[PDB]
Amino acid sequence: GSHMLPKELQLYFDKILSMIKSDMKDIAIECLEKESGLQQLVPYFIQHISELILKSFKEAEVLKTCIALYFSLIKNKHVFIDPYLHQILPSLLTCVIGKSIVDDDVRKMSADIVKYIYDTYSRSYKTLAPRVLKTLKGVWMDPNRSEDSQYGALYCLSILSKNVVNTVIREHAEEYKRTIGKKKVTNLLDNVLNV
Repeated sequence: GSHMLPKELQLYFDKILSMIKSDMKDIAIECLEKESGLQQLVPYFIQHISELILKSFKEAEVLKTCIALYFSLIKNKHVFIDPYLHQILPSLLTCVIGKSIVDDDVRKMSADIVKYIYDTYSRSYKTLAPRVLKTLKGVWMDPNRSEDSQYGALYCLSILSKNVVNTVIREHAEEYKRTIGKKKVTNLLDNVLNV
């Protein structure tokens, strides 16, 4: 727990978190991409940020800051992110598919980070791509899921690769249209399949 960190590291950790909901959010995003010596804080930042996303479904600007903080830690040349991708990915996927999110820009922004992880790490870590594809195809094809959830799931699938569009999307398009057919989803589907 963060209460067990050396004093100076807990104070820095608390300072960054306090900047998320403030006019200094952009400085916090820069700090997490550029600062050295943050490795010990990494699991705690991910744990707090994941918890904050669950509490912030109706705060689009807070969700965007959370997604940007994850990307900063992923890009930080002074951090080793690989052991934490298993915790970041489901939190980003909650922003893509979450039922309580009202902003499409949040879903797309998070989907862009999922794509970066997919492109960067799927060939290194075998379980990564199957887990991501299973979650997304599951949400898109679920008749109980909302229009916005299915849209986020399809948008994310659509940007991963041409092979995902051709395997996953092309294979299930007719079943989606026949059995669910939510207009916002079918509109996206028609645009994806024309390319």
